[PDB]
Amino acid sequence: GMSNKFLGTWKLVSSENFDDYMKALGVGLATRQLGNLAKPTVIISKKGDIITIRTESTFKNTEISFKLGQEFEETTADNRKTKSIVTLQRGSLNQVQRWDGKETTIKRKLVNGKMVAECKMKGVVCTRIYEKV
Ligand SMILES: CCCCCCCCCCCCCCCC(=O)O
Repeated sequence: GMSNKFLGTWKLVSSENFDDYMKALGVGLATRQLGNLAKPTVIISKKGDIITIRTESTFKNTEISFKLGQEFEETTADNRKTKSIVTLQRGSLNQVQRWDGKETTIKRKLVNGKMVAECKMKGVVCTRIYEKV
């Protein structure tokens, strides 16, 4: 299953192209302004086979709980209502969100002890790097 090295608290230290990613999602200017200023913490936990990813920031908190390979209903930070799934590929924790005929992917992988989240939509690629705290 998911490597236990994902478990714990992560803090955003680098974000590239998040504004264009949010634009591709349909997020408006004022929300993007706050989104680009946010430096969230991400807490990854498990209980049995249920994995939880909680995102905390002054602007917005989100939490998803899921079993690998089982579709679930998600309410994203920008209030999209998506059908989502998380699965593993070579140790990468890969999330897909589908709504209104659209799709975005968030792939979270460990690289030299950091957590790297690659966010993709409509040819837009955003990379967010987290330090373990
Ligand atoms: C709490 C994150 C930033 C808040 C800005 C809300 C605008 C919509 C953002 C949706 C995409 C969030 C993807 C996060 C990827 C990650 O965990 O690094």
